[PDB]
Amino acid sequence: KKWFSEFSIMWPGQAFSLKIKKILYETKSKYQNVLVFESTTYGKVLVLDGVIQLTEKDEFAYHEMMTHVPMTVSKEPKNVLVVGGGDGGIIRELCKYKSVENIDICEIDETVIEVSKIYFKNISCGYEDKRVNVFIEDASKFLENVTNTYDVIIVDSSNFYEKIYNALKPNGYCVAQCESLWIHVGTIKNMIGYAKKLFKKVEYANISIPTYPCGCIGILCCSKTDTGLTKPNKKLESKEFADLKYYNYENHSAAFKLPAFLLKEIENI
Amino acid sequence: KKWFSEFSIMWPGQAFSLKIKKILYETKSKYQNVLVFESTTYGKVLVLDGVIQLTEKDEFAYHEMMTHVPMTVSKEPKNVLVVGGGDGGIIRELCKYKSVENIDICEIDETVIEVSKIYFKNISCGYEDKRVNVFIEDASKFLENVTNTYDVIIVDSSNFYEKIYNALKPNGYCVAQCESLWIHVGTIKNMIGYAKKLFKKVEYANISIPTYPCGCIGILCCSKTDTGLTKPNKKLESKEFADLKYYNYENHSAAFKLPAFLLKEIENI
Repeated sequence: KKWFSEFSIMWPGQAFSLKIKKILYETKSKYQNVLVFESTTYGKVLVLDGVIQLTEKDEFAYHEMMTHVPMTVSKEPKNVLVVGGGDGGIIRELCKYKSVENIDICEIDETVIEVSKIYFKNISCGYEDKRVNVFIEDASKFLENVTNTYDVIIVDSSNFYEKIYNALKPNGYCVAQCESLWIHVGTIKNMIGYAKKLFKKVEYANISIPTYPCGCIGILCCSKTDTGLTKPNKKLESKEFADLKYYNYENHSAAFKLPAFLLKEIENI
Repeated sequence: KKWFSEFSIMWPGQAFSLKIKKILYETKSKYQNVLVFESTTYGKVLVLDGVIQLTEKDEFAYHEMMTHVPMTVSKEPKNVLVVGGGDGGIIRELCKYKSVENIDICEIDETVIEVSKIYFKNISCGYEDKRVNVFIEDASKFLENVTNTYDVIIVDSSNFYEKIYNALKPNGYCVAQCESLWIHVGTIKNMIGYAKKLFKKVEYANISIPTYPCGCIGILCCSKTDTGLTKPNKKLESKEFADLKYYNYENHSAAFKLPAFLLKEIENI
């Protein structure tokens, strides 16, 4: 058998590898290289530009935390926007909420959506939901052009934050993927720096997920209210949320309790 | 340059790799292969039987959490035992407490201790402390033979738990390294199973550490009291603890807030 290996100048000096059971699909889209494979122990894997986007084994950690954090804080969210997230995982998580009336997603590369609809049916199933509307578009162009404002914006990717701010309702929230605390602390500082210019409450949380570099990924959290995103305003008690595998009431708050070295870094910002 | 790669049947299908700046030392001791190298981005690395034991970049996460969890719960700990932990990291953390009168460590393989004294001076520095006593011995033999009982036992390695129980004071605590929740859940269930036979409060916590498989490692926590190990009984406010980099009052409790799928597994135990 053969091994997939993940290298990048964003994390030099380290790599993470998964054994390939069999390659399933492979292409060069207009935007990036796309690879799909069955791994031997992590299920199916989606790779974009040689970097793991998701695996079946652990994707719930990232998609549940990214979604249910802001969605339990938002009181009655009606209009939600996903930026990036062609795979549909966040969308699967959003559809669980009955009060949501619309879900927009802006993903630049439709191959990602199409590949995920084909190979990852337990991830991309929210696309069959009538509330969902897909926009094959540059997020920066979508945000400049949009007429609705949103209750929650989830940035599942990677002046921009000026656009996010203007696209949110006066009490709206944004959560964006934001680096591993183990590798890019200067970047975490910069992102928090930018967001604090605009948002009155910027907070950083951490997700345990083995197939992202360093085994974790952070969530930049932006509120317009004084209150912020650390305390849920509801429990996910209905039948739709019975099968959640990572997120729960308590770990919501826990995820914001950061290593001392990080607190020390993000204090004088 | 060349790459070190970490394979094992304990986590098949995955591997983690670090770029080698230069190999520093390499031997086959009576017990295991020992490798030391400077990596390009994680500092010096200690490898035992081809599995990473520690790196300079992130070792504090594991050593601080393993130590300061039970040591902030124990009221006035006087006698402490480390099993394994030849590297000295836990010992460095223990020496910070002024009330501790003795620190015993039982490590079967003195090469580990000697190599760490040479190559990892900011890790093995607690050995120069007068309270520390080294026992080149099999832990199971040490525990059967010991006449003192201990306030805290820290198992920095990997009937045994019957021996740990008997070696602890009536109100003593044990913390043992206990698997990643991402890979060996059956094992976590078994360890908790064994410990609950003996200890009245068994609890599992999670440490974020990038160079262990899956980027995290758990702490099996065993108390004889009803109270347990989730709530510190003190704050580490003195000059000795000013330089802590991971552990703090809040993340102590947070580390016990586990992913829903794990709670579901360890409930009917």
